[PDB]
Amino acid sequence: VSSAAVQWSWDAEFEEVSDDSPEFGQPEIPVKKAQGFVPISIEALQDEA
Amino acid sequence: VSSAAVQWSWDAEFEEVSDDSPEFGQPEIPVKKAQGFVPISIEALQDEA
Repeated sequence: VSSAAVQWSWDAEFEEVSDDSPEFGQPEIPVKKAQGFVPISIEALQDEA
Repeated sequence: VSSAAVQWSWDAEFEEVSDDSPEFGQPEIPVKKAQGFVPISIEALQDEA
């Protein structure tokens, strides 16, 4: 969650106050996948050191 | 022996994987020879200092 800052103002005497509610947002991050595959033969797996 | 790395990929959900078998090689360094000759007389060995 991220938000902005309250916006003040210069006001006189006996003067109402503006509505200064800040606004919020939501960043998002998905998760992805990566893969690699290496085959091998039985002969190679038993002979190669 | 010399080879390379394995190339990965960014696959999705329910996606096949590619054949990523690395390839090898052999560097060979034959050994060779050098030669050098100088004959001398029997007399000089006794005379020339």
